[PDB]
Amino acid sequence: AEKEKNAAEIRQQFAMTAGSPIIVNDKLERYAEVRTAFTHPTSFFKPNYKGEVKPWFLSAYDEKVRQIENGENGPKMKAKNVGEARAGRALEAAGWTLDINYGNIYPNRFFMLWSGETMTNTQLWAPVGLDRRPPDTTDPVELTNYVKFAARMAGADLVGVARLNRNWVYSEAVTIPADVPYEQSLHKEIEKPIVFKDVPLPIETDDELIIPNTCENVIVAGIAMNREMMQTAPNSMACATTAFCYSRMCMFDMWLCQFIRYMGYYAIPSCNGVGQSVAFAVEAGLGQASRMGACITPEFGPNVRLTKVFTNMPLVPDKPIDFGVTEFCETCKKCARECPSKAITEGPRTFEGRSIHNQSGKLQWQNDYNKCLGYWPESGGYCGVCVAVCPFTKGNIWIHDGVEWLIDNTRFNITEVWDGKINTYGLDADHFRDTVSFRKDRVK
Amino acid sequence: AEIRQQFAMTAGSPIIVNDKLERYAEVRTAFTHPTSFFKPNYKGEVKPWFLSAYDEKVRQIENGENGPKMKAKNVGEARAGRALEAAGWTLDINYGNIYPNRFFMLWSGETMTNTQLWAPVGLDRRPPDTTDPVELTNYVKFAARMAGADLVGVARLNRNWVYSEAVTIPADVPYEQSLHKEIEKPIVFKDVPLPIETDDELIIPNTCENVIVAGIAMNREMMQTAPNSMACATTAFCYSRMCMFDMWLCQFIRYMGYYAIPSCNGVGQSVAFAVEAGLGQASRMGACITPEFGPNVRLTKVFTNMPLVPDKPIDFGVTEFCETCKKCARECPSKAITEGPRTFEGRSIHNQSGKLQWQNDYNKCLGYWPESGGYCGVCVAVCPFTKNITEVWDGKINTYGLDADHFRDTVSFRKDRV
Ligand code: SF4
Ligand code: SF4
Ligand code: SF4
Ligand code: SF4
Repeated sequence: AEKEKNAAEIRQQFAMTAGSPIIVNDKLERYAEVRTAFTHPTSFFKPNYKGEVKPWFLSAYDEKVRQIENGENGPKMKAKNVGEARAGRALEAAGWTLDINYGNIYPNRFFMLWSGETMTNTQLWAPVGLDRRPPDTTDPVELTNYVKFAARMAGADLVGVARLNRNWVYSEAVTIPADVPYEQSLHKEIEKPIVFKDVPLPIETDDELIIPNTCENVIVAGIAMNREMMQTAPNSMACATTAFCYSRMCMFDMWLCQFIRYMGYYAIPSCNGVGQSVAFAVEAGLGQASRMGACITPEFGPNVRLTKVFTNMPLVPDKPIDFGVTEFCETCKKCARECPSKAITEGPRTFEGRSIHNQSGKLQWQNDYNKCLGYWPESGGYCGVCVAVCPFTKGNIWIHDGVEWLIDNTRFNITEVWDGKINTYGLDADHFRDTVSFRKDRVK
Repeated sequence: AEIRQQFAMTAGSPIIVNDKLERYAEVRTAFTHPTSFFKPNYKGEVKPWFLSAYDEKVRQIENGENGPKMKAKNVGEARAGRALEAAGWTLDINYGNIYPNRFFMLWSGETMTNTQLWAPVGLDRRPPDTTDPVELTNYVKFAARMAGADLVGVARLNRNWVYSEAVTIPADVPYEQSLHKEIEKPIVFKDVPLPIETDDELIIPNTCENVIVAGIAMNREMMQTAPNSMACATTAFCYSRMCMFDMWLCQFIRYMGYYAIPSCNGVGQSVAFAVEAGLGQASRMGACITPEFGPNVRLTKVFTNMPLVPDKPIDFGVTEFCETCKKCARECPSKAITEGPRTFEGRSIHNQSGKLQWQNDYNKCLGYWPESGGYCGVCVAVCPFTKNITEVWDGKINTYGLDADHFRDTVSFRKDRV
């Protein structure tokens, strides 16, 4: 008979010995965040469908408006009617409610404050003194259990811990000056170094973002997207599950930072800022890096968002996992064949970046992310076709052969989504048991 | 979904009222009224109730307790429970988000960062492309589930349950002075295009036909520790879930071409709205009891002119079960819950007279909160419909505290949305 799926058993089967899995050489240096395709001047501007060059997201807005007017849910994808096209973009737009400028990247601004002191919740609770009282627990084992429990309350579907590898922290952040209001933020972005110094608490000066040398650990969360909606990529409902999960990421960061602070430690939130989430996720054991560039997890494949919190709280690092992703990506190449911009390489991994958007000096599949971003104005969304077609995004990829777990090699419209299955936060009760957690799962 | 169809009743508010019913001023609640707001701490110092409760939390942590006369495993465990409680409230203002059109509860989306970022698309300025209440009901309920509701229902807006006057603050008062500068402000209905606040009035349009009610499920293991700290923590986390639900859903409704008023614990009486929208039935303890969660579920609501199909009220025997049960009343640590029958006359200023209900003494309830250092919840914990702290911390958990053993019960297809 079919063995009842056991996600915890799967993770124990593929656990590695300690050690960062990312292979590097001497040319590796920390990466300036301005180099990402979203921010770099070489890629930030894209033509709209009339050929006008604009910031990428404004050209993409022009295409969303055109599609609604034409009763479309995506590029050359007719909707049931104009009302349905409108509803998908209303859902997408609303999903972003708790996110600043598509990613919350500015450190120590808006939702991403590096201290809790000014938050309305901290002020309300100040008479209890939780953020001022020294820690009552310093045992990393108990702290790992407490913080992971808090993380699940805070909306993480996956959580892991790693020692902080500074190679993946941006050398300089993209941010705005402290006196600039929101309405001018996109006009006034600047660079600001992220440095490590012998200081007691995370602190920002006029010149630097200063992370203390005691900032030992990073906690990485996986926030699961909805499979039915992502499978509509590159159309509007894939944009909506993306958007809602960015607001879930924000809530997670603030909730968890506040818990850590109220435990007597400091905590730095980040969402899409501060450093490279995929690298942290691999080092924390959530999954393995893939050909498309994303972290593939056993539970969700790549159909999961990442965020992370940095802290001096003593914790037990998790072990990395190797469930064969590298070898499957070597022979699969489905994302590369289906990518509408041919951004994903069909070749082998190298240490040499394809362009300024890649960090050289680490062995990885080198993709052209300017080509990726170029398809977003064309399609009026955030694509996601690579995630949608990845075999690991399918549910029930795992089978048991009587001895051990293995991957099933055989695996290698929008009206119906609106009328079909949904549940709280887009989670799927057919698979939600996979992320149940007991103390045995949280700390060893 | 089969159970809910089996117990659907014919249309009509199931709350029985008489000719004495008047709308209720929010300042009368035990949290805000001057006769109940102040309570002594354990040293005998009279303070605002929540500050006296803070003193008890501090005392408990120092003494290694998770609750009144409940020893923790150690001081570290005691500290962790209160840290989790305090963190849970991150997205909530002054225990409930009650001030309308302040902080997270804005009545227009125009000034929000998300609306400003999306302004070039014009979704909030474009007339609706859908006016069909059937299609709108399916769209908005799908959105409500994305926004974190475990249950969602629609009712026509009964103004009897809208507060006659809200508790709020002046618009330009900063957060740090909010608690000391609370004021009362009328909520009125007028022929105006959009919800609007003047110096004198909170104005809801006469076109505000409907209320969308969400149920936000709490964690059963944690609530079972009532009145101790982990019950407080699931309470707190769900208040922040409520706030995010209201903002997400209001934005979706605005981007569909309609207006939307968030509320959380403000604007009107959630239990009455939830009963009229079919989420559950009112109970002896005073809560809406649902089939899926019993009373172990939080409520929020959004008011809108979006055309919608109202849901049917449900009757699965709660009234007859409460008539003979009395378990919450016997376990209540403050004897706040009556063992008598339902009447139309409130016991004190804190109750709204003129509706048939079990009349409870809610100042007695609030008095227990500084003594126990929490938000109690024993009545919810012991209710048959709802079915140590080290074991909770070491035990089962899942995303947002939801339980995969029961999560299938809230799956939704179009069939059950409209
Ligand atoms: S589609 Fe295939 S090659 Fe691409 S990430 Fe998924 S498994 Fe790897
Ligand atoms: S998001 Fe789309 S364009 Fe970008 S890499 Fe994936 S498939 Fe290609
Ligand atoms: S404990 Fe008994 S009387 Fe009280 S609300 Fe629950 S069922 Fe009704
Ligand atoms: S919360 Fe506690 S004190 Fe209040 S009515 Fe319920 S059992 Fe009684």
